[PDB]
Amino acid sequence: EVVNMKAKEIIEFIETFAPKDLAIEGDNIGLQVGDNLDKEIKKLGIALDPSLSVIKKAEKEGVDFLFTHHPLLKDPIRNFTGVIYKKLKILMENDIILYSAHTNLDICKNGLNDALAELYNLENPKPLYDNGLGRVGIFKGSFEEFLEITKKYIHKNPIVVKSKEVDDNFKLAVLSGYGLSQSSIKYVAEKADVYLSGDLTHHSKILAEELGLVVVDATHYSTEVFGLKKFKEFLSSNLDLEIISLDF
Amino acid sequence: MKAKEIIEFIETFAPKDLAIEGDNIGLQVGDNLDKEIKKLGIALDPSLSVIKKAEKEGVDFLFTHHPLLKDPIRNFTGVIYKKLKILMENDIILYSAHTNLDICKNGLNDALAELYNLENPKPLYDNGLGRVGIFKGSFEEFLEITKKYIHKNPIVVKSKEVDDNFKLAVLSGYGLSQSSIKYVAEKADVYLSGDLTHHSKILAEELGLVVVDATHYSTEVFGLKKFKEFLSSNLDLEIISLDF
Amino acid sequence: VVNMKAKEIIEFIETFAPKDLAIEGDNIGLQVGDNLDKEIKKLGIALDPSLSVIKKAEKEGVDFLFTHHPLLKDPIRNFTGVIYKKLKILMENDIILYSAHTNLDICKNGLNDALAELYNLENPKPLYDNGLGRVGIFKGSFEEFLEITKKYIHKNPIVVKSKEVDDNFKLAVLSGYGLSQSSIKYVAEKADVYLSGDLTHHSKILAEELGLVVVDATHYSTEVFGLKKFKEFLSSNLDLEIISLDF
Amino acid sequence: MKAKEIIEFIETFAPKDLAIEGDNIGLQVGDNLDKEIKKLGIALDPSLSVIKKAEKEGVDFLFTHHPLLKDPIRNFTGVIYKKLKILMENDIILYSAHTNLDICKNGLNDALAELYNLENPKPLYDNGLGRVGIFKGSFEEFLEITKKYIHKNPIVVKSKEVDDNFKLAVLSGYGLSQSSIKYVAEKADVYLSGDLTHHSKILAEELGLVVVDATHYSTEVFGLKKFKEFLSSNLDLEIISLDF
Amino acid sequence: NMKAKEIIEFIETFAPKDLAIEGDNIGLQVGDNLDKEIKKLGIALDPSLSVIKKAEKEGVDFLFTHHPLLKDPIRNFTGVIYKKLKILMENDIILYSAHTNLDICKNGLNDALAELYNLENPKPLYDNGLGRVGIFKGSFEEFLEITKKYIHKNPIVVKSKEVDDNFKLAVLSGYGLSQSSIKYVAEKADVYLSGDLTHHSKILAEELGLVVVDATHYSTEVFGLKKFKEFLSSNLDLEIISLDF
Amino acid sequence: MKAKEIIEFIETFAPKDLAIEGDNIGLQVGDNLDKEIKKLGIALDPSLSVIKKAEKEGVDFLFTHHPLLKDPIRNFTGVIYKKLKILMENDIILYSAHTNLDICKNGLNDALAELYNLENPKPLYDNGLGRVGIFKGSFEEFLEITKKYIHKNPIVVKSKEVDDNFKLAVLSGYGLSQSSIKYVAEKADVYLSGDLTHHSKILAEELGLVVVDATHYSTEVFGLKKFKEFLSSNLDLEIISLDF
Ligand SMILES: [Fe+2]
Ligand SMILES: [Fe+2]
Ligand SMILES: [Fe+2]
Ligand SMILES: [Fe+2]
Ligand SMILES: [Fe+2]
Ligand SMILES: [Fe+2]
Repeated sequence: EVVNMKAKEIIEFIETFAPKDLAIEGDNIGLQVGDNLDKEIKKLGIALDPSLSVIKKAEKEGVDFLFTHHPLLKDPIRNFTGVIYKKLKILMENDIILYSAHTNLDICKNGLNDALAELYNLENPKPLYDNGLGRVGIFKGSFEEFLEITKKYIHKNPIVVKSKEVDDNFKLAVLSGYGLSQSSIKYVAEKADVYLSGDLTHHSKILAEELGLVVVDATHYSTEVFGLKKFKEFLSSNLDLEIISLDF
Repeated sequence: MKAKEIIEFIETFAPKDLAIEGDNIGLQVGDNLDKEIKKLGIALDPSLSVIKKAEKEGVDFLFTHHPLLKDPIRNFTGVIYKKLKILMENDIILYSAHTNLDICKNGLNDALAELYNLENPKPLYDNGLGRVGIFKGSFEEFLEITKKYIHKNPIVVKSKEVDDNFKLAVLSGYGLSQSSIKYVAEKADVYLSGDLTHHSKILAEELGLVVVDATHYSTEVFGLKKFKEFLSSNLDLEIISLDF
Repeated sequence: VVNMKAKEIIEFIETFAPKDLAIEGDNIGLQVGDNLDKEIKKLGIALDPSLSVIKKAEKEGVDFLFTHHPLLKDPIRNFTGVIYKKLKILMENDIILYSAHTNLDICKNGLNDALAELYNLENPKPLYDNGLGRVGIFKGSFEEFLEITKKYIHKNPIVVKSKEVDDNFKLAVLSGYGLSQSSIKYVAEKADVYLSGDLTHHSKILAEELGLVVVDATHYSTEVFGLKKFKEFLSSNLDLEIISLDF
Repeated sequence: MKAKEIIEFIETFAPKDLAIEGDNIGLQVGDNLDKEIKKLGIALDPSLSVIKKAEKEGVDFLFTHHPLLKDPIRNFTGVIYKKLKILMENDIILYSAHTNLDICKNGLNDALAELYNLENPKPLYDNGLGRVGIFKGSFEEFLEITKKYIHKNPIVVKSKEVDDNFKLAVLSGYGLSQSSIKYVAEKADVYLSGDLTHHSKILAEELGLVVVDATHYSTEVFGLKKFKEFLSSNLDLEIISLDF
Repeated sequence: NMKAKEIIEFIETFAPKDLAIEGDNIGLQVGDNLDKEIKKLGIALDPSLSVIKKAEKEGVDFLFTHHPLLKDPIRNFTGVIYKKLKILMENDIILYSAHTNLDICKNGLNDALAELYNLENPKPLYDNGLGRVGIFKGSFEEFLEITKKYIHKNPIVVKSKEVDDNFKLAVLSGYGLSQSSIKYVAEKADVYLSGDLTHHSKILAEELGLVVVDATHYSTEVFGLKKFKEFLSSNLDLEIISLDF
Repeated sequence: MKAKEIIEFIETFAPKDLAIEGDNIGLQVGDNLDKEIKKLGIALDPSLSVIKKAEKEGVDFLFTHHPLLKDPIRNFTGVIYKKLKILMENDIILYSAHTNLDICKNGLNDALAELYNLENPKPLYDNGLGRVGIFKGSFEEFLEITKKYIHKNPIVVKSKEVDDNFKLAVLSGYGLSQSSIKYVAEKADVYLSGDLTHHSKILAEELGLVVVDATHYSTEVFGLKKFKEFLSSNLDLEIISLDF
């Protein structure tokens, strides 16, 4: 039986899986665009980004509730022109609800970071940061086995900054999305031998090389979508509601 | 005519660089400025009911004196959702001239200064806000003009007696903050503006500045009506007012 | 009827309205004064430490001047004009000036409680986290609420009738200036009717959009109501001549 | 020649007041600038491996494009300790020209502009960073030049089709921040720079700005080689490159 | 008799208020009516309590001080500041200050020092106009002797290096010996004459080889303030006394 | 002994979490802490001449009371260059216990308190800085103690007469800021500290607080000598003093 749900029921279910208070300070989570949460929902769409093409695709596929991992806006605005105008207009004239679980989806049990920790079967995993982001533990295997898993399940040509030789049973840190800032490299260099994340840039590569931290950039997109598919299939398994993905 | 032409006409009258630092002037809501405009609506406030009225009257371009938002947001729920939904669904352009319309020649403050026929008028503040000059008449005559053209029942804080030919300061809108009262007490005998509150009243009494609160609304709408008729004289376009 | 030392008056007042109830940054306590052993024959109560109030205190032989509002919110480092004239009257007459501001707003039976008890609010709770204001159910009609306002607070209150109000509605009260834009947004989530003072245009417009009915009974009157209660509380307990200056 | 003479030559080419606000340009590590210099080393980064190589090759004056530290410190441990110790015990001078070398005439951004032979080039930002102008040719010809001279396999974010004689913006190093994307989208059809990340890619696609990431390293090293060759041509001094 | 506002325009002609550095609390400290007639003007370095007590005792009407009454703003009046204001207000004594505008102006406190040492072709030491620097045409010992004879009998000398004749001398009246000041002046001079030396600044001067002479905050200012006092006495028909010097 | 063992011993005496907020305590300069230590040097200040003397005397672990840098830097030239070059090329560890050594039991302030035999001593400030208590004797006896054990000719600001059995506050180093004078005036009759300047002197006189400046150096070196003898008594290690 596939059935219609009210928006508020979907939201309460998502927030049971990924409570809002797990979100780190200042993260723009929750209702992005919407008014009435009693709205009946026929079709739930899941996306990584609330991009313009995702929102156009939501309109085309008759999506009533659009879930995105990333918030619509990180920085507040007071004028509505260009792209943000095009996006809000499509959402508002179609009364499409836009809702986000961001770092709360990263941090929660079986969330985006746990999905990575489980894929690599990390021994005794711990949160990588104090705020609960990322996971770290021992990878029980060779660097090459880790690489093959990375290539088979996450991304084919990952960038490897092979700063040093890596022995079997090494400490592996994972962080879905963008974990490769300079300050993150410095912090993680103390906690792990290998750091798997996304969005490598030049100064961070150089730093990783100086510190002997092996960094694997399997992209921002892929390291999050892996967990986001698990999330989608979790929702499909529990809600009798048509659910589609839009940018994955 | 097209929206960008209405906008260039307004910005010729009241240039954007006249706005004080940080004022959210210009385009509030809109994308295509080549859009043809049949009906222009003028409002003091971009309130929910004003926006509902614009939609109802087939307004294509909504001009307001106050910006839609002072403080930036990153979620769209409740009232702002309702306002944006009406504007966006109908492609109604929302555009504002705020302090640039206060400050410019023949703008809202010049309108008050001209109503009272101020002798040798000067900007009240360095940034160009407000006007001050001599009111060539008695206090009571100043009051009669106020009641006849701006507001029938102004609040008068009669901190001292006012002799004929006094210095009168005007500031359309909200000019009655505590720091304004202190500043204007040095420059004028009588201060005509809006939105008086308790502490500013006490302060004016202490300083001996006579303050006349003819309301925020009326002291702006007077000049805003002049602006509307100016637009009507120059633009071949249906132009209506929505909250005045 | 007898004379008291200033510090005895201060201790009685701070027993009623403890300083630690004051919100962050509030300039409460001693405003102007040195020696607190000074004997006090006449205590004067005022809402504002205005220039005319201070002149009246001098004229009536007030030794201890209590005001609800602090003399200064913003600190200064030059003493001219009005503040010069005021300090000179206080110092030349050695008049002690002391204030209870938000600690008097927040304390039990203080300015906000006075309003809550006046409207007989059912199960009142603090309106804001810092303890400012009160909110609860008004057991009656909107009309009965307005009459109480007109009978006890202010004759012609401004009413922003943003929506219809049914009997037994949620009423929020806040003595003084509670009508800022951010207050309207916050209180709109908590009550049907908001009674406070000092309404200005943008707040009025905002209240209308949110459906919050706003009643402006003025800054002065919504505080003086409780300030009269305070004055009577002092008179019942202190053997001392006590007058009011701006009410 | 003395270190101060090398410094004066570089600063004549790329004056320090051209550096943007807060940029840590000039002398990074050094004391005596009267010291005579036998071997000058040029590097993009003052990395630990670059500094070690400098010692091994007997470099006494080490020039880098990037400053040693952006953020100030007050403790000396770990990597920064190893770097300072090698520089200090060997009295190797470390000197940087950063954004002043990006902005100056024939500096890193001009070199890109000249490579693409931009028609009527202007600075991309007000502060002088980047260049923008017309590429007199097809997008494919533009790609071919990029592949031959800068990076064999650039990432192309093909947000839209690009017509011949399009507007090309170049910015050596990292010019692909989100605010940079939004800004450059109004000035150019194609944005050539380095260090593309996910949110910026998405933004570029939404805006129709075609972005070509030829890497941070390669888009700087191209001009840094021209700078090296200019030094070699004018200074009677051994000059080597260390990380390129 | 002359009015208070006339004394103020006279002082401000000598030392214009726009010369004061950003944020300096110069001008009218305590007072209302400036049409007030003034019989007796008192000059002081500090508006201290005892200076203000002395002002009342001597019938001073206009109290001029180099230092402002308050640097940091207040919003309560108790203890010492209550006592100072009470004396000024019940006696209607006007309190007025010229602070850095008096340090910086032509023939002001820093120029007074520069002239004492006959500095060859002097320039302002800081961009904002504070201090003076130039060549002292003589030996270090001759410089010390002038210091001992005219400013302070026994200055603290931090002798960080030997000093050759015809050296560069920087002077700054009052407190010029902060750590950031030592670093700055070390680039500009061989010898630094000022007041209020403390331990970290002393160490820093030794490291940089900057010779520092602390002839005290008080003396390096009172020297010029006496010249200022005689300047007023020569031009104003008015009884003028000094209170803490 | 290894460097880390010396550090663990010092931190047992003066725990790092006792330091006031932001105080730059701990490792200033050093990399390898398993290093065995040949000679420990103690200094008040990590000055240039102190560090030179350490090199000359073969000190490999240099302890100072004052941190090397309070304000972080990002360029390394002049004096700081000369200092780091010596520490780094000789691999000399530089470590500081600053306010944690001021506050800890038998630390610098306790040493003063015990010297004057303060009756029933308390911390002067909430954060644990300084000590205050009753001096069981005359002002003159206090002065005689000050002259014999701390500094001959201390500067005395004799703001009022001092009766026997007065309250004495002590603070090793710089305790004579204006806000400290105001604070201590409420708590003691006499304030013993260092680094007096003019405005503080005037302020003390206004408040009637008697202030004795026995100098920054000496009021700390007294306790620092006790600390040195404590280390010498407990560690099988050569220990010398460098600036005292
Ligand atoms: Fe992400
Ligand atoms: Fe307005
Ligand atoms: Fe109030
Ligand atoms: Fe770069
Ligand atoms: Fe001074
Ligand atoms: Fe110290």
